[PDB]
Amino acid sequence: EYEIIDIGPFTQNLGKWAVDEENKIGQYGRLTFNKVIRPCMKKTIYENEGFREIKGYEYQLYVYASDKLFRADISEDGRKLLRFNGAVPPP
Repeated sequence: EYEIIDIGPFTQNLGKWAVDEENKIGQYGRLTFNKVIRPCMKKTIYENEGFREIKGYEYQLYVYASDKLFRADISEDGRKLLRFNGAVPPP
């Protein structure tokens, strides 16, 4: 269940991390961070086993980088950039 959050400093810093992670690959070239826009979605990732309930969180962000928009799926327990693809601006 992806719930919607507000685009504060934490959301802006999550998009900065994703842009810097895609920059590590060099696939999209040198991307410069601009802004994470709305909507930003958050979902709780529960553990599959063990004595801890919450494993981490997954974020779906719309980020501008190099004056272009990209969709970024991020997991933070541990930090993973699962998806980064050009995106059309949402309604």
